[PDB]
Amino acid sequence: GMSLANQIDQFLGTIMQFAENKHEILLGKSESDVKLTSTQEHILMLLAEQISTNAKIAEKLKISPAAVTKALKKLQEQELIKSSRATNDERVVLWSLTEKAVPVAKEHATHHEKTLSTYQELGNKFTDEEQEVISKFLSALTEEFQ
Amino acid sequence: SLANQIDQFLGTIMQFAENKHEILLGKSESDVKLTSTQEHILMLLAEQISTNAKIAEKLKISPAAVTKALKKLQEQELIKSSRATNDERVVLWSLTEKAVPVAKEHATHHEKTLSTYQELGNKFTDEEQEVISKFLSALTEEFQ
DNA sequence: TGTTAACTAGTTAACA
DNA sequence: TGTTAACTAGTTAACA
Ligand SMILES: [Zn+2]
Ligand SMILES: [Zn+2]
Repeated sequence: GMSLANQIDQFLGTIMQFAENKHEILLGKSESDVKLTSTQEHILMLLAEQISTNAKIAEKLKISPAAVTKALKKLQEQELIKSSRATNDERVVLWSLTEKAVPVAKEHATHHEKTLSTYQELGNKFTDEEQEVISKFLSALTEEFQ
Repeated sequence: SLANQIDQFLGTIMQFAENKHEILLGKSESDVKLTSTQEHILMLLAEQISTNAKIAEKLKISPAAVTKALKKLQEQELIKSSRATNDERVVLWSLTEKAVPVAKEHATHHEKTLSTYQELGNKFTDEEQEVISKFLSALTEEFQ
């Protein structure tokens, strides 16, 4: 049962489980003590980079604006982000981090890198020629999900 | 580079996934619409008469998720109860007739999705096929 | 074991 | 655009 097709399926199935019911894949658990949802972390990492609106965050994360609304209303209660109002001739509602939020931001940021580093640890382990064969595979499959 | 592509791959999936727990290419063709998880159950019962706690072991979900799914399935009259010959307390679920097509279908969708998986693997040569298939293996270790 | 209830993190739709 | 309300398919925990 070592078939290639079955080898793929079993590895899609394997990742579904590992992810549990979250929507992102990282290695190890969060440095902060079981603080927020991954999606709530990731949003804070985005806000550190650049402050934004509901619809922007929705697109970055490929989730609905209702989902973003709820995430933000939570992040707010944890006094982790502030709104801006539409007060001035601005009319835009902009959400930025709070002092309390930058530590966790860096926590999540780095946590994404470690995971990448590991992939990178897994990466160079093949020969350069072997690598570009992978890259052509990934690309073929990813297209099957489009 | 490369890792970025992996990641990107993983992330492409999380999206194709949504709330579903497995991954199938193309829309379900079932004459009746159920959650994939509901369909997969009917496929399961077609192999072996089974209890809640086993369906829950096979789907890796919780028994509460199973109770719910099973009540909805029962709501459309696709399954039926029966007790174990060993212990009469023990409740075993099996397909009604109206269910055999559907279970067939959801088996077919796994198949037609494996077919699609094969079409793609074949476009690489066996030289390239086992270098990749031991890449998958090398990756599944971070996940165990 | 498996049912409930209370909860979660997302969905669609309607609507200022 | 983005909040809210009604929904959904899972979760954990208590306990019938
Ligand atoms: Zn993230
Ligand atoms: Zn299935």
